[PDB]
Amino acid sequence: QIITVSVNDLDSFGQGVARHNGKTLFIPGLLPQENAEVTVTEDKKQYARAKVVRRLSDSPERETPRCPHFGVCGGCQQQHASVDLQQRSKSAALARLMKHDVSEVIADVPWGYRRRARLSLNYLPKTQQLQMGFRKAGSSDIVDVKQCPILAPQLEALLPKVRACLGSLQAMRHLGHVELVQATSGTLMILRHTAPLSSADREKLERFSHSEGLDLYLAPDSEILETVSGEMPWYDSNGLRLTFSPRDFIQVNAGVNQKMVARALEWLDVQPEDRVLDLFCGMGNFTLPLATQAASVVGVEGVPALVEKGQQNARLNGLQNVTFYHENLEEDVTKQPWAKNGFDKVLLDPARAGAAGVMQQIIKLEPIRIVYVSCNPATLARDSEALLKAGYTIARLAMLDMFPHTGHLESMVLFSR
Ligand code: SF4
Ligand SMILES: [Cl-]
Ligand code: NI
Ligand code: NI
Repeated sequence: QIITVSVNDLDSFGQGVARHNGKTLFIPGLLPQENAEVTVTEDKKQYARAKVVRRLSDSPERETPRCPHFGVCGGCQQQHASVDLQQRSKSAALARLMKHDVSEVIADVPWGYRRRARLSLNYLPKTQQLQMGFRKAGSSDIVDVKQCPILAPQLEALLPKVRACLGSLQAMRHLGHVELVQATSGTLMILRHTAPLSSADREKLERFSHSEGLDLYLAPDSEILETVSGEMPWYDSNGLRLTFSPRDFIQVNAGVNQKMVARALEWLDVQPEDRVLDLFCGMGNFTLPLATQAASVVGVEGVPALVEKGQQNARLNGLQNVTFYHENLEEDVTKQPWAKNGFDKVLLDPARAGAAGVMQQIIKLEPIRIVYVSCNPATLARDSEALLKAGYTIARLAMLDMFPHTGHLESMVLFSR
């Protein structure tokens, strides 16, 4: 009960890392080189946890959190760390894993950067209140969100007005969640609800969205999406106009995404005669901009709805030299007819698990350059080993600061011969 410690390190996840009596201590709210009186409620084998009771000193990289919900909301972990410190700590971890220096950090605005949010809704029958916000750290309980400085300003401004509108509904107790999305075309609101809405409630929602200039969609279940108002949304990115369905996945950080795509294109050094392969291509985030430079592009993706949107967006942007295939990237696809003309360049952006079975497949293809975008540096590091064994070197490595103030650690690597 009560001991004095010094924090050595700031981990990926935003807790300070210290040692006491030779055991690792994880302390939330404490930064590298700060000292503190602390208490452990949680003592285990390989490590222990503790809370700050009194912080004795301050790092020069310490900032004042901009959000009043920070420390309680599960959404942010590191608002107390300056952006330089966040970037330095993540870059250091990445460099250590890859055994290679970080060439650059790709970043944009540290605040106001999220172009979509899903707000959970929960009804409290004992007090007849509606909660609207995000999950708490290590709990399913909702923090009522009144401000969210990471959210795009158009969306942040809507928070109290959405709250008062939903709080006015008869159907308040039967609401699931509400998604707010900002796109070049307009602002979108999607309300997921659990039973039929009355006409008085539909009218409130209609008048509200109509007053605020929002496109409104209602989702009575997991498949149905009714357009109350709006035309097909779209956003502009990297020289293209890209339509999307309000359910479909679009990137959270628009600015960092556009910079990532632009950089990946510079790294691939795409030539007019190049044939390019884009694995895990989604609806063509990288694929469509690659087609503006290359002789031809193939995208491969496992969701058919994304393959069809990629095709639609190619046509809309006058891209005749790109083909999208639906494939299962867990199986062997060097077999396929689209492989045989071969590839000069390959880009892949998989999920957390990585592309393990895929690395040998890429190697068989013998591209002169490969760009790999990862959200899990551990799997990136394992997959890199296979490319290094087959004669590729690390030409460039970047830390992508896609989710400021969180524990995410995204990265991008250029391999070449
Ligand atoms: S900025 Fe938003 S996500 Fe981050 S702690 Fe505040 S409410 Fe949660
Ligand atoms: Cl939905
Ligand atoms: Ni939803
Ligand atoms: Ni090097």
